[PDB]
Amino acid sequence: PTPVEEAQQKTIEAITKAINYMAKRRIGALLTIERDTGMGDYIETGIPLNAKVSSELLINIFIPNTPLHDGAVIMKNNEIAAAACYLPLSESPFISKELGTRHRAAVGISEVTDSLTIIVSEETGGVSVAKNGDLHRELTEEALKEMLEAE
Amino acid sequence: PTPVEEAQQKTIEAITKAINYMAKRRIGALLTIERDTGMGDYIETGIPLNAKVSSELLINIFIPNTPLHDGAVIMKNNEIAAAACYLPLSESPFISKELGTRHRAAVGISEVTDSLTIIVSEETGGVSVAKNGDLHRELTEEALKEMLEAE
Ligand SMILES: C[C@H](O)c1ccc([N+](=O)[O-])cc1
Ligand SMILES: [Mg+2]
Repeated sequence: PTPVEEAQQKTIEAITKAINYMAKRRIGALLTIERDTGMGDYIETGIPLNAKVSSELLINIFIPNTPLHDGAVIMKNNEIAAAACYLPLSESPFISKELGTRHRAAVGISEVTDSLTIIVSEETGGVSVAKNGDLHRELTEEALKEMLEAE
Repeated sequence: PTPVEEAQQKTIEAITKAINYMAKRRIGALLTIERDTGMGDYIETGIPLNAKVSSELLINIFIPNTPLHDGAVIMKNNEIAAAACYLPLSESPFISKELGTRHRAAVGISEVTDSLTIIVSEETGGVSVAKNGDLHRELTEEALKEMLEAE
């Protein structure tokens, strides 16, 4: 296991712990992981953090009615690059009509990048992932873990 | 002004905007600024961030009942080094008796370092600063600004 691989495992553990905490409490969240398509244009719309990842910071960011909670967190590798970021809204007809702006923003960025976006619904606590224009809903903890390890 | 001078003033504005936000809402806070005495031993007790300063991130860290709100933020080299850090509690018999652990921790670190620590009381929203073993209480925004500019 190289340092790079161990660091990736720590980041996935941090992300999965934060998502699970937020799902249980119905804390809405929108977390985009940059991949090979650069997302600088969207990172620059938010508040710069350039912070080391932790489950604790991810949770603190999304607490309702706080300065950082509204908009997307964008991660670059093992860092939280910015919070409260703008993402474009998808007009796909395959987004469940009951879903709100977080899910439409997630699918939107997924249509113009190869990023992976995780959404927690503030209505149900359900966890979904947007990738390549598709939204995959109602994920188990195990399924989320898988998708991140494969990414 | 020089890039170093403009960066210092931005940081002072970010700090004062956050302190004022938390004073109004009586959100307890503990923010230590490292000076010439290195504080690595204390930084290592918290959650690593190495994040850029913003008023928004400072506010989000100290939201009550969150992972990061318990303990001190330590700033170093114009970044937020870590949150939820341990600081030593003063045994000084000359701290106002109505004050609790946040203020004793601020005075305590100020007895063994040249650091400047800002405290917001969760009981009153009063703002105070610890330096050289003394606590300066009931500060206005202008008074805090002057201390930060003097530092
Ligand atoms: C930022 C500054 O220290 C300060 C801001 C606001 C208050 N107050 O509402 O009383 C006190 C002190
Ligand atoms: Mg299903």
